[PDB]
Amino acid sequence: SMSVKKPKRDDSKDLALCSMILTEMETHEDAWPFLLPVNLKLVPGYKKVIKKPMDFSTIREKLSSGQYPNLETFALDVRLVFDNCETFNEDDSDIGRAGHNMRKYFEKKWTDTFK
Repeated sequence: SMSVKKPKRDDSKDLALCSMILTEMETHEDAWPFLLPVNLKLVPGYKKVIKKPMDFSTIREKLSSGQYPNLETFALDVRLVFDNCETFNEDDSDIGRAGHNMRKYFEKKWTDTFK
């Protein structure tokens, strides 16, 4: 509350450290369904169903231009990628599987870097 603060967590490396996690997600072999925005002209259903499209290249541009206010907002957009994937793709499909793999991959790196 006013003039009463928990001790200050060092957040000065968060930008850099999110950038690293993102490079690792970009270079994973199962990243291909998530590297670019889904083409809304060419994928029937996507535009109406997926209220908030997200992908790695949009996260990268947001990160590079100071549109993430803190590390939690960055994690929300990475998880939105995978939530979107699960909404639109059967679990037993190459894309369905890639999404589960990438989310496991992300969550581990997140815990090891920040928790």
